[PDB]
Amino acid sequence: MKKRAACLCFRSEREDEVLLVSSSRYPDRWIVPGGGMEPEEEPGGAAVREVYEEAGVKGKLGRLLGVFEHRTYVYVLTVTELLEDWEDSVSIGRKREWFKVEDAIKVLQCHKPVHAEYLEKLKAHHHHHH
Repeated sequence: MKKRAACLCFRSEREDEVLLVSSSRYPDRWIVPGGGMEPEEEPGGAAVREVYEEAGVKGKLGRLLGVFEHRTYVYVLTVTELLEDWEDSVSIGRKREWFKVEDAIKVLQCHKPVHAEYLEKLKAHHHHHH
């Protein structure tokens, strides 16, 4: 399996607002930040690196939301700092933006239904306080 990490970055512990970034292939579309993992890389470390590179995010890594299946480990993270200029903003003009979870689901549904699925699972888990 080709392994990937993805990360739901929240503005606070409320987990009501999530940071999406623009797609590198489709620059006007939104996606959940993440990427491919190196050999034997811990998915958690990869998530932290990816949000730093793609979204200019520093924060506190939280729980593994789940493993989705090429095979993606999806973590949550509480943002503590947003850098003004970051690697992908400089290199490819990648954008980032805060969305309410439901809005996020809406913009992801059409072309990134799998990413929307991450937030649907988040919602289901919220309902049961875990």
